[PDB]
Amino acid sequence: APKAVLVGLPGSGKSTIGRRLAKALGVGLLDTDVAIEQRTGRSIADIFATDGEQEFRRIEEDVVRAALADHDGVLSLGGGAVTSPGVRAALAGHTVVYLEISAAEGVRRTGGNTAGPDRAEKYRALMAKRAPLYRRVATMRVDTNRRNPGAVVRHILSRLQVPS
Ligand SMILES: O=C(O)C1=C[C@@H](O)[C@@H](O)[C@H](O)C1
Repeated sequence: APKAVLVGLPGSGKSTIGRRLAKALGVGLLDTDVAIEQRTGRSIADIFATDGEQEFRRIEEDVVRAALADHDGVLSLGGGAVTSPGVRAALAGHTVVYLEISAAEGVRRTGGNTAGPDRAEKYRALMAKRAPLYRRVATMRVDTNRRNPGAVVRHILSRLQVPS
């Protein structure tokens, strides 16, 4: 089981914090988005655009599930994997670290540069949709709104200790 499963919206710094946290812990980093491509020989765009979301999510959940069983390090979850009820089910009992930001801060950082003229509106809609799901599955919630990456990581490590 992973030491930490990281979840967050675009703009939360999830990739960056995952790399940093895995380096602080001395553990493997598995990015589920990368694993799908490594396993399918197809890009995310190509799967998502060709097969459609439902099939992408089916593929994702299978990869998420395997990693949850196999990976002992940090697992960085693709941003929409939480939208699948089976992912939310499989997550239960894991350490799930939610890299939490406000929608205003998301928009400030991105936004929604992560669609055409409406992309900001869709990004506002994306986070209204995903953020309650991240809240639901979290076991640790970390306000990354104003912390730097090293501070977020220091905060996480102090709440993931192991006896003695
Ligand atoms: O928010 C999303 O739905 C996605 C985010 C990325 O992690 C990829 O899994 C893909 O672009 C889908």
